Amino acid sequence: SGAIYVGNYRVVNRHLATHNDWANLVWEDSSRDLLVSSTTAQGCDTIARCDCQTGVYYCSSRRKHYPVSFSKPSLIFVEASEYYPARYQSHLMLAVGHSEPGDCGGILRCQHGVVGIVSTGGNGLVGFADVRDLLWLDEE
Ligand SMILES: CS(=O)(=O)Nc1ccc(CN)cc1
Ligand SMILES: CS(=O)(=O)Nc1ccc(CN)cc1
Ligand SMILES: [Zn+2]
Repeated sequence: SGAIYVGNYRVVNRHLATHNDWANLVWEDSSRDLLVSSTTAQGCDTIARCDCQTGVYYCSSRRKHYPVSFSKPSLIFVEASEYYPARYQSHLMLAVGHSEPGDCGGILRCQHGVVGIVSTGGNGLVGFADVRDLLWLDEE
């Protein structure tokens, strides 16, 4: 579990969005596994605006943050998980590291701020849904 709180937006994995998220929907994209809903309180996170490929992510299933190198966001085939069938996911970054289903929502961060959230796992990789292209998260 986990979210990004930027401005008056809450960014969550689409597959973990709640009814309240859907009832306050801003934007969602199944191919990216992302959903954004509106919030009443302003959030503490800053979105990275960069093309870093190194950062640190939180792994709930280890209670640890790990430094990783990761691929640039791409269209990637993802094997079946507990929450999606096998399918292509867009805007996905991969690193070598541990990720189970409940790790989804952990933040990946670089020197510029939040890069994305855990979205995929298995076979010794962790996949992160990028948010750095969503420039509108920083205004309105
Ligand atoms: C190929 S992909 O998975 O859609 N990722 C992607 C898409 C668009 C841009 C925007 N410059 C960058 C990366
Ligand atoms: C059958 S599967 O490989 O476990 N993948 C899967 C997981 C969850 C849903 C949603 N109920 C759909 C497909
Ligand atoms: Zn960066």
